[PDB]
Amino acid sequence: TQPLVGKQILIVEDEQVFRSLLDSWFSSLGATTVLAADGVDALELLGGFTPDLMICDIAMPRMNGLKLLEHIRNRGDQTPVLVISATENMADIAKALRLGVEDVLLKPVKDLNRLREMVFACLYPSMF
Amino acid sequence: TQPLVGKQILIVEDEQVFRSLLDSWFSSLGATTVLAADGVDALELLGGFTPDLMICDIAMPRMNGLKLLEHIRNRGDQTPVLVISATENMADIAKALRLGVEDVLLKPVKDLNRLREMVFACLYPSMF
Ligand code: BEF
Ligand code: BEF
Ligand SMILES: [Mg+2]
Ligand SMILES: [Mg+2]
Repeated sequence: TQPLVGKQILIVEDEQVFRSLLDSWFSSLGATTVLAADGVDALELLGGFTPDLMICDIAMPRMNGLKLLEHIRNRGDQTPVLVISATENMADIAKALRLGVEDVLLKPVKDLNRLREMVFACLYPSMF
Repeated sequence: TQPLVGKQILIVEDEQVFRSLLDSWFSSLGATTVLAADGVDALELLGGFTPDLMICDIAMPRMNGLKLLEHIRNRGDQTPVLVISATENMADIAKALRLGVEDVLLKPVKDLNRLREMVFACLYPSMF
């Protein structure tokens, strides 16, 4: 019952309650998690490690997730990214898809069984 | 009511429930938190960033906190460290104090007001 053993997930999210929920879910599935409350902090961290997947919020205090994405994509980083956001802004969702994220999911998350499918697909893809 | 604004705290702890509690406490005090479920993961992360304080567990699955400490101290890292552990092993507590940790606190944590004092003292010391 641990399909994600051996996979490392970076979670970037400013609301501590949701940070805890994602940690609990992905840890229970066997992944080792790294959590960053802040986009600037996540940017610096990515300089020294290579997560298998990053789960990323959009609205965050100091630097939002779209700017985070641009910085790491501009430097050649092709880490798979799943965005989980409350945004309804279609331009901001399009910006993330242009930056090569696998999908953008809307908060609150309700089909946890679906989230599971998509995260596994992100970690063990069949095509590019 | 945010005495830790501007300070970054790394939390290394394998139990997700306690990981969440520390995140909630330190975030509410204004610190930005980075959480690692795993000691090997924390070691790699420290190669690319410089937290103001690390809060560290001892018993963790793959690599315990004492080995983590030795590795980063052996490489010249003098990040302040606070150990929060359930260990009753006096030799293991002594090992951490020999590796230069500021203190070793026993789980479960009950004087949250005291934890606050000691973390601030670690971040804003008066002497060496
Ligand atoms: F703050 Be996020 F965009 F949900
Ligand atoms: F697992 Be720890 F030493 F509390
Ligand atoms: Mg947010
Ligand atoms: Mg432990």
